[PDB]
Amino acid sequence: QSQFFIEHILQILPHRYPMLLVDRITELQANQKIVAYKNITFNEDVFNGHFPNKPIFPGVLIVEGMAQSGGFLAFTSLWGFDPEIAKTKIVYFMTIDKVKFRIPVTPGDRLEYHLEVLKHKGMIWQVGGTAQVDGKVVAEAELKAMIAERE
Amino acid sequence: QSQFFIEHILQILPHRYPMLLVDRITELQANQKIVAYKNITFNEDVFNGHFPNKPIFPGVLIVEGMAQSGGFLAFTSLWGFDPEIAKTKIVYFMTIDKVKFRIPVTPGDRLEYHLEVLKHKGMIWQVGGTAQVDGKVVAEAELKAMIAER
Amino acid sequence: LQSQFFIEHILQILPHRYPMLLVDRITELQANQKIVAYKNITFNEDVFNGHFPNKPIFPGVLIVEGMAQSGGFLAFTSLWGFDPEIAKTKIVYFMTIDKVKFRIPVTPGDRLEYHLEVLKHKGMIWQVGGTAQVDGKVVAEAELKAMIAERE
Amino acid sequence: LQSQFFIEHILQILPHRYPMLLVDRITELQANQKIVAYKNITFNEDVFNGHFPNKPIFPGVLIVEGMAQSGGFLAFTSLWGFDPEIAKTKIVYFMTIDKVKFRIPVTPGDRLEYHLEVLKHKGMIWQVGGTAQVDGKVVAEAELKAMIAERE
Amino acid sequence: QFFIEHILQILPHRYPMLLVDRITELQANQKIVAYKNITFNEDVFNGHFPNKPIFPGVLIVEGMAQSGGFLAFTSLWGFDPEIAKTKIVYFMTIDKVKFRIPVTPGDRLEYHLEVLKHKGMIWQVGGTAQVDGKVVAEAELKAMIAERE
Amino acid sequence: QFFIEHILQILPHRYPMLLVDRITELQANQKIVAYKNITFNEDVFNGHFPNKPIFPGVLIVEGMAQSGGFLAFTSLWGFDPEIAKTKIVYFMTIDKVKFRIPVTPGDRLEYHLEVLKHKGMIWQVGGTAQVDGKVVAEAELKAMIAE
Ligand SMILES: O=c1c(O)c(-c2ccc(O)c(O)c2)oc2cc(O)cc(O)c12
Ligand SMILES: O=c1c(O)c(-c2ccc(O)c(O)c2)oc2cc(O)cc(O)c12
Ligand SMILES: [Cl-]
Ligand SMILES: [Cl-]
Ligand SMILES: [Cl-]
Ligand SMILES: [Cl-]
Ligand SMILES: [Cl-]
Ligand SMILES: [Cl-]
Repeated sequence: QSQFFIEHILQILPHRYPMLLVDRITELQANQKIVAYKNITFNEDVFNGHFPNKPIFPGVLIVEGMAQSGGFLAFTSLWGFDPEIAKTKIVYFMTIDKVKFRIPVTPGDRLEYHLEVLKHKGMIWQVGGTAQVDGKVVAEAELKAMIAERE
Repeated sequence: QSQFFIEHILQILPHRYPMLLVDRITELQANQKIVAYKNITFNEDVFNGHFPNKPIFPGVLIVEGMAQSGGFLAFTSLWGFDPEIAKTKIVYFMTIDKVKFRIPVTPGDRLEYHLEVLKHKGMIWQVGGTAQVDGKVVAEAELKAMIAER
Repeated sequence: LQSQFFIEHILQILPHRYPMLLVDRITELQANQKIVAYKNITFNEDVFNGHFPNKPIFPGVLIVEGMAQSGGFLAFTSLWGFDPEIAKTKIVYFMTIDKVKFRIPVTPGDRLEYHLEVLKHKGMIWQVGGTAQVDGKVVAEAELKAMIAERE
Repeated sequence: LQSQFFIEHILQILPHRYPMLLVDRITELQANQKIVAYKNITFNEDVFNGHFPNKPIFPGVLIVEGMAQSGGFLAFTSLWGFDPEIAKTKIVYFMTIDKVKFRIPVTPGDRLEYHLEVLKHKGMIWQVGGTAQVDGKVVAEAELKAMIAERE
Repeated sequence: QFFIEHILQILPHRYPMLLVDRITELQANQKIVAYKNITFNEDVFNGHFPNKPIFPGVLIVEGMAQSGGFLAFTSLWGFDPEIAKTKIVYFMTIDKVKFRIPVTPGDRLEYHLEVLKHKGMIWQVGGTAQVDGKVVAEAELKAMIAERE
Repeated sequence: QFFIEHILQILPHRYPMLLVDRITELQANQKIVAYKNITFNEDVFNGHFPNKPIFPGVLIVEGMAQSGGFLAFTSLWGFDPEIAKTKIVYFMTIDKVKFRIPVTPGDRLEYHLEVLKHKGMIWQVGGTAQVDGKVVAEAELKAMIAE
């Protein structure tokens, strides 16, 4: 498939509350690209601390959401849509590079992740791309993550 | 103003985390109507329990977000954008009627509140309308509130 | 089928969890007819952080929710008795809410008593109406229709 | 000096806030002698996520903490009456806890009643003792010595 | 030495009431040395207190209890997740509690408990909580180990 | 040393996004050594991951940025809570980050940051995060202080 909803995400990604930062996948090309998004609302606990009277979605959490998008792409490219294989996998950050934040992200924003596979070798996936709001680039990132069997 | 952001909503409504359920106001016509919305994301605490493995935005919180939008409309109709007067006012919701839920609301939805003034007599404000996702009606409700002093 | 049920039993019947399980105990239950339950109100609830600062008021919409959950417990047990194995495959959906009145604010230290009677029921669809009470006084009234559905 | 206090008044005297304000209402207060207060216990508390999964039990040490807070309220108001301005400059710090006994588990749906009495007081040092009760049954006992300290 | 993953398999306590992060020492029937890290990033500090974070004294005691229970359990049955699920460690009494120094974010809260006495399933433990070599609290505790249902 | 009370007077971050507990070394316009304790009793571990607590790599980086922020604030205006209270901090860039060892409950997460470059409100720092003398992460970042 090309479109996946929160139920599908919960079945593939190991991340849970308050660290599951992808809400919906709009397009997916195996081994190539993913487009997904997270809705940004005031009703998130991060906003209590970042910052009082000035809610700004943390830049590092944008990068995290981009990584989880790459991780969803990584897993399904490897095993397809298989929750039973998925439930015992974990995802580790290995590197982060060339990230630039251009526009602050705030409550009411639809934070759209666009990742493209730059290089992959087995469990090691290197993706790069942008986060977008209303068609504009708010962030750029390059990252490398590893899929690993939980032990 | 016509469009109000979270910064402005925080200065008018007393509601705070985890009970502020309006993120942005896109349309406002004094004494007539409001269009506002709240983004729905999995990263909300309510989804821990409603329900495990099946995230569905509570219907009662849709109604609550509709009430908050009605309240913002009422207050701004009376005083406009006035944070100082906002601190001295309470909007007490007295009744809720004719509410119907047609489509469930889930993480990834942009929950749009459409409310209009149905009746305004003195301190009493009667408002009603719909919640919409992607142009479709997901809920409807009528609500009555009283303006009072804090 | 007993008349009194405690949190451990409610937990095995209702699909609701923290922070949306708003019934603590069932005191009276009549299959297909009526239920009396309650939820204790304490300052130590996260909801009071934003409703409101320096003025804790239990949200009216959450009173309606608690009445629905009471109704749902009546619905499940009426249909299947105390059966955690069947209950576990189900969720509850709100269909309608009507005739709600908020008469008295609910605050920390209140014992929120839910009184619901069955107005109509057929299969999975249940219509209930009643009041929320604190120290024998009506704090709110509501009518609502809910449906029990497979979680698929 | 009143004998009944609600959450609004407790907030003005105690510095404790969420998730560590564990007294909801004061029912009796006699200066220098005693206090009867309570906290409602509900499933809708974060503490129950971890204590314990599938079996909600109110932590015994939190019962003690609530007894201490009731004791601290009694101590302060005995000396200054209901004085929010001065309360804001003072803090009750507990030095010792003794003879704690847990008799009955406290669960969601319980009204946890604190009964504290003054065993000894001289100036800022207050020694109190008593019980936590549910339905007139002693669920815990404790003795503690407190210190009315400067906040700065 | 036991790490968080081991602790989680023995104790039924979960967030926000698991208050032991690591066990550095354990001598069966004798003593335990364990610790909990204190960080500002804990929900307790929102209310205890605003503008002045202080780790609650009762939670220091809870951490000592949890340490004492871990000692008593592993003394009898060792590292056994299967049996752990069949047992309950409930605390009957606490006594001789003294708070000496306030515990704040940045502290490594170290629990030192010894077995004072035990007979059957009743275990009396006691000791101190320590930060950087100083006693911040002390307590005696009595537990009963029972069958879980 | 600067304690949490002092950290709160300078940094605008609050719970659950204040990820520095203590400042052990400060040298204006040069370097900072700080740390955060890692405990199981943090909300993030509920989702990262269930049954396997691992402190998020991105939050290691955030903790380093906040450490570098504290260095920036004080190098600019000294210990001045009055000025600090009007400001917030924006991430501008992140580069050359590598994670070596997972960070778990029980770890003392120590941040070492030196200034690479600064001009006005814009500060570029870089360094490492360490647990028990071992480098668990490297990073470079640029932040902006704003009214
Ligand atoms: O919706 C509102 C609301 O509920 C309350 C409120 C405040 C205190 C109470 O005790 C109470 O019952 C209600 O105040 C408001 C004030 C506004 O300026 C706008 C609102 O929309 C509300
Ligand atoms: O840990 C537990 C515990 O402390 C108590 C408890 C609490 C207060 C008391 O006064 C008491 O006698 C027992 O019950 C339990 C019941 C279980 O099924 C499992 C437990 O782990 C506990
Ligand atoms: Cl940021
Ligand atoms: Cl619903
Ligand atoms: Cl309300
Ligand atoms: Cl306990
Ligand atoms: Cl304390
Ligand atoms: Cl990571």
